[PDB]
Amino acid sequence: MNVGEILRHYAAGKRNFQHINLQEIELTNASLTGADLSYANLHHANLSRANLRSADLRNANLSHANLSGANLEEANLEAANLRGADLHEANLSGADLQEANLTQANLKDANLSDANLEQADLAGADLQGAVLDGANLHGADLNGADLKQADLSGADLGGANLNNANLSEAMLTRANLEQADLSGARTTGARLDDADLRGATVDPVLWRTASLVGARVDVDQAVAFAAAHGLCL
Amino acid sequence: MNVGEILRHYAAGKRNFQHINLQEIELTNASLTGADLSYANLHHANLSRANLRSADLRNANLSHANLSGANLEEANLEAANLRGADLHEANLSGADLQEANLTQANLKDANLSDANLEQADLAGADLQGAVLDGANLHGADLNGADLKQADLSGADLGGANLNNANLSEAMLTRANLEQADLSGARTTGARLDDADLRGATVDPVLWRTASLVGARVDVDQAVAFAAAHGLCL
Repeated sequence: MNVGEILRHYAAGKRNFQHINLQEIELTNASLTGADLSYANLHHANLSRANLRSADLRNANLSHANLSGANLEEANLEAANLRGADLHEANLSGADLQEANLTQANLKDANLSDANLEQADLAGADLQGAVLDGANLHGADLNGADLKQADLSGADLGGANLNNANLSEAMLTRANLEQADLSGARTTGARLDDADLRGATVDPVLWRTASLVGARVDVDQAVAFAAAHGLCL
Repeated sequence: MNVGEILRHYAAGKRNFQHINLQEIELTNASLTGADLSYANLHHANLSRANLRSADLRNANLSHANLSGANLEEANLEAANLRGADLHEANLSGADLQEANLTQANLKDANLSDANLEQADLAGADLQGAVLDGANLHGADLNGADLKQADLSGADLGGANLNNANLSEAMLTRANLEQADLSGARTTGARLDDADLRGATVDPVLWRTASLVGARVDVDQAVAFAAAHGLCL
């Protein structure tokens, strides 16, 4: 297909686009709200600044597509392939991303407020400055992602893999870290106040770095907090 | 006896003054060293700046005596009664004070270096500025004592009673605090580095105030340290 016809079909009211092959199309600024694109081929497409609010995209191939600044509020992205896509400043508020492939996508300054990321693969993605406030990250793979100054206050990180992630200056207030793997993560300036750390695997350096006021912790973890401040046993 | 006869007997070489009643005497500056005054009644005596080095004072009644500036180096004070005495700026280094009564005495700027204070009652005394370096305070009673800026480094405080004591800015480095009771004590600016706290009864506010680098602690104490900084259990 080509750009003219897809702009023109939607304006006539066609919303069922699923399985269509739109590979590398130039769809910038296109207002696509409510379209059913699930299982489409959007590889390397330019959706930059597109309006995809409430779309059905699940299992689409968006790998390396330019979504920067697109409107994805409440869209259905479950099990999509976004690997390497450009989502910076995109609006994913409330979207469904569970089990999606986000590896190495650029999420800088995007908005994932209350989105569903359960079991997604975020490894190596750039989330710098993002707002995930209250999102569902249970069981996601955040190996080496950049979360500097990301807003996770209140999110569910239970069982996520944060090994080697960058949490510097990140807002974690009231988040759930239960059963997380924090080995290797930079916690410089991180705010863990009131978070739930119980069961997590953390490096001792976390204790000297993140503000823990009100954090919930294990006995074995509480011991290591003190030992991290010099107390001998 | 009177002042003339006790000074004159001493110059003749008589050292046996024990059980004699010298009450309220003016002995200022008098060199009495090595004298046996044990079981004397020295109540309200003026002994200020007298030279008593290696004297035998044990079981004397010195309560409310003016000992200011006296030289007690290696004197035997065992079980003496010093209640309310003025000892300020005295040198007690190496004396034997075990089981003596020092309650409500003024020890300001004294030197107790390496003295034996085991079981003594120091309650309510003003130890502001005193030097207890390496002393044996095991089992002593420091109830409500004022220890501001006193030097306790290396002392044995195991099982002593520090309840309601003022430890503000006091040096405790490497002291033995095993089983001691610090409840109610001001630990502001206190330096507890390398001390052994195991078994001690402490307030959570002790953990927030006193420098604890390297101190030895219980399993249960490490937790109570952590919780003192906000970690919830």
